[PDB]
Amino acid sequence: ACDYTCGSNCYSSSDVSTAQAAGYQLHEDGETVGSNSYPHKYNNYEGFDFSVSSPYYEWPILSSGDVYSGGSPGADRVVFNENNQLAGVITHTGASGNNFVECT
Ligand SMILES: Nc1nc2c(ncn2[C@@H]2O[C@H](CO)[C@@H](O)[C@@H]2OP(=O)(O)O)c(=O)[nH]1
Ligand code: NA
Ligand code: NA
Repeated sequence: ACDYTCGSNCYSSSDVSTAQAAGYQLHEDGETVGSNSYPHKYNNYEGFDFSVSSPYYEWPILSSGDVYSGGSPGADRVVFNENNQLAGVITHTGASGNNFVECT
């Protein structure tokens, strides 16, 4: 039962909660991991209608169930704000160029 579906990936919100929590922790600390330095600001160039207030930050969500720990970010991301609220779940899967679509 998919709370969020990114392409073929099935995410529950515990799955989300867990990804989120780690990214949020590193955001707060002023540190990043990976060659892409996650977490980092998500601009919302795509213009998604998130309810949550900005600034937004993106952190990879792993199809593997595993919390991102520095390798490939994959195509999926968790977006959260400074108050640590979940903004949405987006993915490169299904989007053209280097844009993102929302996970459903
Ligand atoms: N598609 C997309 N990429 C973003 C967004 N915010 C930040 N980024 C991207 O994240 C990377 C690290 O900041 C950059 O390649 C890229 O931004 P740029 O196009 O602005 O350079 C956004 O809202 N959408
Ligand atoms: Na730093
Ligand atoms: Na392409």
